[PDB]
Amino acid sequence: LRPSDKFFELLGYKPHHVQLAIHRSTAKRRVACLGRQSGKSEAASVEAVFELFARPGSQGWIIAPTYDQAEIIFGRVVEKVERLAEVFPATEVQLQRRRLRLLVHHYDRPVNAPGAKRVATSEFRGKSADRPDNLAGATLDFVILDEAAMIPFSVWSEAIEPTLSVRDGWALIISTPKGLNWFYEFFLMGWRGGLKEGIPNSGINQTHPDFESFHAASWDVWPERREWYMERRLYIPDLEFRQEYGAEFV
Repeated sequence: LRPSDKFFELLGYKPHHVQLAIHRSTAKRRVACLGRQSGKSEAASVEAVFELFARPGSQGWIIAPTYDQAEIIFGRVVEKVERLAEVFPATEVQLQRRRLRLLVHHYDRPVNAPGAKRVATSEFRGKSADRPDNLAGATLDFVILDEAAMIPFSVWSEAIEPTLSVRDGWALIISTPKGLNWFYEFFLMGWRGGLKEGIPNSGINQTHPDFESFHAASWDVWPERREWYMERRLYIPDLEFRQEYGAEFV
């Protein structure tokens, strides 16, 4: 199952075309190469909230290059989780902000009723690629990689991938591109939108069935902001413009 329109209305969430494309995908590896202001954080956070409530017991991580970057999405998951638990009487939220750890306990009846027994607990943690030591494994049903192109591949291949494969969990791998590194390879394994400027080997690339890839420049999400973006090229180095806004692999 995936999050529905009904679930989006519970969240007060109105996704755009790109976000929606991501939510409708069932690929176990989703790779999103998007420009700034694409809505990446929200769509990621919405995915985490769903798992926690719809798959009681599920365990997931969000990891970013730094604890400060991870705190963004984690914070949005907290708001949504705590608010949403109001319409799920048989849940109770527990938070440890300092450890970036969020617990959703599920009960065999409404929490405010006598005799309430704790059946399952869902867990969500924030993690940092620059704190490898705190990446002691856990059995993950899901994981979000934020600014993935700036996370060393080793963190994926050694600390994340293997645990996912255990419970056959999914990964949402998001970034603005940072040249032709591992993130670009992964993007290409899922790219089915044919030839496109900014994406080398597109249109002749192979794809893996478990991979689905999404692409959007900032001005694709915000067309009315295109001119502004373009006029920033006057004081933004060209390569920074092509990547952060144009979402180009360079």
